[PDB]
Amino acid sequence: DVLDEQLAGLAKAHPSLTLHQDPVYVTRADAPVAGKVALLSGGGSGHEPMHCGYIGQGMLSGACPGEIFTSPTPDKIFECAMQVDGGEGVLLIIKNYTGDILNFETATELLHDSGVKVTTVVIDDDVAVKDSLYTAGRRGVANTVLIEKLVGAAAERGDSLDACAELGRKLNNQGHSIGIALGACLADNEMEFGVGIHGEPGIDRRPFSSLDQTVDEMFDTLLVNGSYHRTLRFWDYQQGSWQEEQQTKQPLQSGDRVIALVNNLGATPLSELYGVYNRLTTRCQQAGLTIERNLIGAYCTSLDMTGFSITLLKVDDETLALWDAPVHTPALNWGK
Amino acid sequence: DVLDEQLAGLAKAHPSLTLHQDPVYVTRADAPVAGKVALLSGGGSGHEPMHCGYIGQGMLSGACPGEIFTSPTPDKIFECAMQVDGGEGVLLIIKNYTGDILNFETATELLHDSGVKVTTVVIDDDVAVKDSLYTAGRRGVANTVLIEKLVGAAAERGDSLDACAELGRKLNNQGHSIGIALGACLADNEMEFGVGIHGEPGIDRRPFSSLDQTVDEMFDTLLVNGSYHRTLRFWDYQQGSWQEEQQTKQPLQSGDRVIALVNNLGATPLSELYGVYNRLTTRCQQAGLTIERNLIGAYCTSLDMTGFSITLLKVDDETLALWDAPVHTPALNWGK
Repeated sequence: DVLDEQLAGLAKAHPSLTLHQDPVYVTRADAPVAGKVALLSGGGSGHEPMHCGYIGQGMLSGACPGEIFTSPTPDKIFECAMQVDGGEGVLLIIKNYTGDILNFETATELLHDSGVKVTTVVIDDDVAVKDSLYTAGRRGVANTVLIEKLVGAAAERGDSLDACAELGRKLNNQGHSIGIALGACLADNEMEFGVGIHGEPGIDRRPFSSLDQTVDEMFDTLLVNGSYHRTLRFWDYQQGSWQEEQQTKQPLQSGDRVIALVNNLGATPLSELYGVYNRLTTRCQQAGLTIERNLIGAYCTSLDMTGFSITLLKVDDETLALWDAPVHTPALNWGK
Repeated sequence: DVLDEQLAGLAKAHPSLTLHQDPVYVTRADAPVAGKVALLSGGGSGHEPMHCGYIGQGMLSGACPGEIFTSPTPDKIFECAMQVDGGEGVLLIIKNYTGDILNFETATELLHDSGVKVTTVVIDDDVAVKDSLYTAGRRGVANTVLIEKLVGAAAERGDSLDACAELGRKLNNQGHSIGIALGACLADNEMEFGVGIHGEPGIDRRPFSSLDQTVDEMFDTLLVNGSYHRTLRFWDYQQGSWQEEQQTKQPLQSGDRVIALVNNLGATPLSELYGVYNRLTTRCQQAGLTIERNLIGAYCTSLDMTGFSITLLKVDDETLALWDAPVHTPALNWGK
C-alpha cells in the first residue's frame, strides 16, 4: 500500500513523531504530555503537510490521516485522542466537510462516554461557496493551519481547554480564505476560481489573464464575501450534548491587522508565490490592512494541483504573541 | 517585469533580507557582518528557494539571482560581494555550468583586482551526465544546498576563509546526486532519467513503472557512478591566479554515514517524497549506509518540473555538528 509507505517514510524521517498501527494515527513521541491541553486534528491524506507536519511542541499533539481526500474513521480519532490526553482535556479541530464533521463528532461522543473531557472547533474559512457538494456551509481550508499554530501556542502556554476552544472559535470568525486552480490534482488558460482542496468546484471557471489580475480578483472576493452568519455546533462536555451556536464573521476592514498565508495548493513554483505576495501587500496597503506576519509556501495542499490560496486572518497584539511563540514541527519551526 | 515583482515579494516577506537595485542582488539585512567570512552564491532564477531562501544566519551572506535559468552577470556578483565583505574574505560557491563558472570567475578576478580576498568552491555533484549541454564535467545540483548549510555553519562560528574553502571542496567530493523528471518545467508513462535542473537531457528516457522502482534505479546509479577524477579550478588569492586542482571522489560504500536530501524539483507532492524517502532508507540499510539526518522538501527546484532528486552526502561527527548548528533563513530554520 502506497499510503503505508508514505506514512512509514514520515515516521522514519521524523523521530519526534510516533506512527501507531491498529489503528493508524500519528502523535508526538513525547505524548501524552501531562498537564497541558492536547490538540488534535486530521482529515484526508493528500493535503500534506496538513496535518501530520504540524505535530510537535507548540502545535498539534497528534493527527489522524485518512485515505486520500477522505476523513479518518472514528476509531482513529478516538484512539489518537486517548493516546495524547494529558489529563487537561483534548481539543478537536475539525475542517467543515460532511465526512470530517460526521467522523470527528462521532469520535467526540465516544471520547466523552469514555470519560475524556473534550470539545471542538469547526473551521469554515473558505469564502468562495456556501453549500459545496461535500460541505454544509463554508469549507475548511488553509486558515486551519494558522489556527492550529495559534491555539497550539495557547495550549503549550498552559491555557485551559475552554480558553483554547474559545480562542479557536474566535480566530475562526476572523480568518478568510480563497483558492484558485489552473489545473486539477478544463480549457487551457482557464482557471477554477474558488476551488476546494479536494477538487470541489468553485464559483466558476474564468480566464487566467495574469498573476496580478488573479490576485486582485481573489483579494476583492476576500473583502466582499467576509460577512457571514451561520450555526456551528460544538460539544458541551458539561451537558454531554451538541450545542448549536450562532457564529458571526465581520468583513475584513480598513484598520485591521492581519497574518497572511500565501499557500501552494501543489504545483505552483515558489517564485510565483512571492509574486502573489507582492501584489497582495500592495492591495492590503491600499485597503488599509496591515500585514503583520506572513507564511509563504506549501502548507495545505491538494495533491499536485496547480494553484494557490490566500488566507488573511485578523489579529491583535495577544494573537501576535501566540504567533511568535515557539513551534517545533516538521513543517513549521521557530524559537523564542 | 515578473522577476522584479517576485524579488520585491521576497523582500517584503522577509525583513531579515535586503534587496538591492542597480545592480540587483539580495543580502542579509545585517550585512556586512564584521570579522566573519562572507558566503555567497547565485545562479538562474527558477530554482527557488535556491539560493535566496538560504540567506541568513548560519548560511549565505547574500545571493545573486539571474534571469530564468541564466547566471547573474559579473557586476551583480561583484557588488554583492563588496556589500557583504566583513574583512575576512568572501567565499563564492559556484554550481558547475558554463555560464555560472564564467560569470563567477570573472567576478572573482574583479574582486581580487579591487583588493578583496576571495576564493571559490565549485559544485559538481550530479552523477548522471559528464559534459552535458551547458557544463564541462558534471552538473552542480542539490548538494549545493547541503554545502551552503555546512560551510555556512563553519563561517558563522568564525572559521577562516581557507578552512571554509577546504571544507566546501571536501564536502563537494563526498556528495552525490541524481534527478528524474516525468514532465518538463516526453512520451506517456516515460521519465527523463538523470535530468538536469535547467531541463538538460539526462542519461536516457525510460518507462516509469513505479515510484519504488524509480528510486531503486536512482539509488543504484548513485552507487555505481560515484568514482570520479577531474580538475576543478580555484582562485589562489595569494598568487592572484586560477589553480588547476585534481579532485577525487570515492563511490559511496558500506560503512558510510550520510545526510540524505530528497528534493522536489517542482510539482511532486510531499506525500510522494515521503514514499521516496521510505524506499531510500531501505536501500541505504541494505547497502550498509547509515542515514544520520535528512531534508525532505522543495530545496533546489526547476520551475514547476514534475520530478525529484536524491542527494547523499557522506559525513562524519564534525560535519554532523555543523549540520546541527543554528541556521535562520527563509527556507531552513533550526536552533540548538
